[PDB]
Formats: sequence, structure tokens, C-alpha cells
Amino acid sequence: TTVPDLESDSFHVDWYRTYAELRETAPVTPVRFLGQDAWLVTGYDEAKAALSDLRLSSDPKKKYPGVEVEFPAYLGFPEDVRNYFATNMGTSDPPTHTRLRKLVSQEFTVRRVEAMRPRVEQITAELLDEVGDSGVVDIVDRFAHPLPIKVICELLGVDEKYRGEFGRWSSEILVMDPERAEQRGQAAREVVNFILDLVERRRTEPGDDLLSALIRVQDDDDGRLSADELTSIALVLLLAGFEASVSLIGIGTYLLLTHPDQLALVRRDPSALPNAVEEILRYIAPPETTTRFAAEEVEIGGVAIPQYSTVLVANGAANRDPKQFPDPHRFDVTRDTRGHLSFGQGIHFCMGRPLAKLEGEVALRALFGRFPALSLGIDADDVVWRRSLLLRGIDHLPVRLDG
Ligand code: HEM
Ligand SMILES: CC[C@H]1OC(=O)[C@H](C)[C@@H](O)[C@H](C)[C@@H](O)[C@@H](C)C[C@@H](C)C(=O)[C@H](C)[C@@H](O)[C@H]1C
Repeated sequence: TTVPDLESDSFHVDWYRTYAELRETAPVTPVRFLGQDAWLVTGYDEAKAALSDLRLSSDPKKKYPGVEVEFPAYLGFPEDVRNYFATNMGTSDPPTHTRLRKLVSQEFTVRRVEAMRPRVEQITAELLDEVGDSGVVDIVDRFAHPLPIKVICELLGVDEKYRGEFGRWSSEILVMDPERAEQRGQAAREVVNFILDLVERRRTEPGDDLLSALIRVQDDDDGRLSADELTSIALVLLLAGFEASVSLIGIGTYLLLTHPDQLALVRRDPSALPNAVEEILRYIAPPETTTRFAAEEVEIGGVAIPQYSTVLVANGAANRDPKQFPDPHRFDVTRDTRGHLSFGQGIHFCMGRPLAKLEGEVALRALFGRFPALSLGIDADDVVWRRSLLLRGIDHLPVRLDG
């Protein structure tokens, strides 16, 4: 009768109740978004199956007869910039995906991540010393946002260039508004230009950073990264290396602030902080939806998805599927969070999980341990949520440091 429109307010206002209504009617249903027809998967079993079914491609660069592949996430991106945004593991199918991921894994290791633990502790300490001891402060602008950025910039050796402006480009990209399509494509071109200069700069002056190491990495069978592969990987690692963590920290702070019972338990038992981060991810997944393209007709949950269809897997909705997580709408730092889809599932499983968990744990521990009277600076129902199916988050969050 009525095909949902992902641009309506139903998907940005108490939107989880809207997901629950669709899932109950059909975990796989037709929808409209950005002017195109698509399928939305809101069931946990359906979502898991989808992400595991390789007939559902992750590569937007592939050409098929008489069809125009259009991933929403690239709204307003010129052809060349899109290619720069999509020649990396997250936008590649095996066997290309397999080799790109292996070459990067050789340098982006748990070892390199763990070695940054002290640095992350220090950056976190410094940002907190600067907020003061009292009054109202935007915890996002003064903490949640800068922390992940400083960490990713040091990992990739980013210093010069618009080190404070790319944050501005990244923001416009997180929103997909048909109106601001041109401004979105222009910001994307700016990030590309920025990466090209960075890579060229690093080739000229090597260091011990992750970028320098990827430029030299090579395997006997797999070989090495091409100039374009190298550029695109740097680009995504830079953007995805911090945006999602900013969401994790902001949303995590908000959640603990509105659930004293859960916060008390964390302050009491510190060894329980790791699972709290996991529940924060399950409750409100930053990457609410992930995109796939049907290279062949595929059946999901008894529903035949026609070949050449765009498929939107609602990771966020799946994490709220009652059949998988009982009392889904309840934030519980003590619940079993195994199987959530916030880090993905299958061959594209999120490579930054170790870094993300590190940043989340260190940040929330330092924040609440430094301010025992920390409280929200505004009414809970007045917090403004980012309008993005791509990456959910809180852009502004007033907190009272001394209660
Ligand atoms: C709270 C933080 C994070 C969340 C929730 C998150 C979530 C995800 C998800 C859902 C996927 C799979 C997407 C798909 O299947 O298409 C993914 C993939 C990936 N993530 Fe993360 N991520 C986070 C942080 C990071 C960080 C810190 C980095 C990098 C420093 C990173 C790098 C990647 C990469 C490279 C992939 C592509 C993996 C592949 O295609 O093989 N992520 N992430
Ligand atoms: C503009 C489109 C791109 O988005 C972004 O880079 C966003 C800023 C990130 O927050 C995304 C959402 C990530 O956090 C991860 C979930 C997925 C990421 C690692 C990919 O590989 C994926 C192909 C991605 O690059 C694109 C969707």
C-alpha cells in the first residue's frame, strides 16, 4: 500500500519504534530513499544472512548491462571522487577485497594499536584538563570530537594541511540531503585533494606512521598497493578512523548520563566498562544502515530481492530485534551483547574494532572518573540527533561539569 520513505521524520524521531513496526510487518520490505527504490532489512536473522551472502556486492564501481549502480552514500559525488572514495576494502568484493585487507592487516595490527594506549591516555588527560572544573561545556566540541581526531592524525602522520578543516568536510558528508547535493560533492572533492597531497608528502618524507608503512608494505603473492588503492585506503582510514568513535563517545556519554543506575554500576565495578561500551554500540549503532547491491536475485527471509536492487541492511534495527536481544529497548551494561551487528558481520567485519574499543574505554573512564557530579546540561528530550542513516551521532552536547 504505502512504501516507506527513509527521508521522512519517522526515521529520525523515536525512529527505533518505527523500525519495530516495519520488522513486525516484514523484516524485508520495499522502501524509497533519495528518489530510488530499495529494500530495507530490519530483522536480525535477515540482516545477518544478508551481510553473509556474497551475491550482495559491496563494490559500487562495478558495471552491469543496462544498469546504473547508485549507492546513496555517494549522493552528489562526481565520478572520479567516488572512485577515490571507493577503491578500498569496504568497497571491494573478493578476490580484490581479500588482498587489500591482508596487505593492510600486515601493518594495522593490534600491536600498533596497543602501542598507542599511553598516547591515548595522555591526549584524553590533556583535553580534560582544559575543560575546567565547573560550568557548562559542549562535551562534543571539547572532548568527544578532538580525541578521536588527534589519535587518527598521529596514526596516519597528519599534521600540515587543513588538519582542522577536514572535520568540516567530513560533517557535510555524513548528511545526505538532496538539496545540499552540490555542497556535499564539493566537500568530498576537498577531502580527496587533501589526501592526494598527504600521500605525496609522505612518499617524499617517510616516517614510522601507518601511512608510511602502507606505502612500503608488500606480499610475495598479493604484491602491493597501487597508487589509487593506497590513496583510497588512506582516505577511508582517516574518515572512518574517527567519525564513528566521536559518535561512540558522545552517545555513550549521553546514555550513561540518562541511566544513573547503569553509570553507578560502572563507577563501582571498573572491570565492567568493556561490556558497557559493547551495549552502547548495540543500543544505538552509529552505522545505522549499511549498503549492498544485488548482483543476482537473492532470497532473504522468504522474500525474493530482484537482481540489481539496492539493499539497505539496518544494522541498528537488527540490534533491537527482540528475537535476538530480549527487552531490546532497555540499555543494560550487564546484558549479553554477543552477536550485535555494530561492527558488521562476515568478511567486511570492522578492522578498527581494537582501536574503537580502546578509545571508548579510555575516554568514558577518564570522563566520569574526573567528574563525579557530571550531569546533562539540557533536558534529555531536547538532545538533537544527527539526521543520517549513514552515521548516527550527537553534534552538540551540553554537560554541567560540577552538577
Ligand atoms: C565505534 C567505532 C566503529 C564502528 C561502529 C564501526 C563500524 C563498522 C562497520 C559496521 C563495518 C562494516 C561495514 C560493511 O559491512 O559494509 C566497518 C568496517 C570497517 N571499519 Fe569500522 N567501525 C568503527 C571504527 C573504525 C575505526 C577506528 C577504523 C579505522 C581506524 C575502522 C575501519 C574500518 C574498515 C577499514 C572497515 C572495512 C573492513 C572491510 O571491508 O574489510 N572502523 N566498521
Ligand atoms: C561517504 C561514504 C563512506 O562513509 C564514511 O566513510 C563514513 C564517514 C564512515 O563513518 C563510515 C559509515 C564507517 O564508519 C564504516 C561503517 C564503513 C567504512 C569503514 C567503509 O568502508 C564504507 C565503504 C564507507 O567508507 C562509506 C559508507
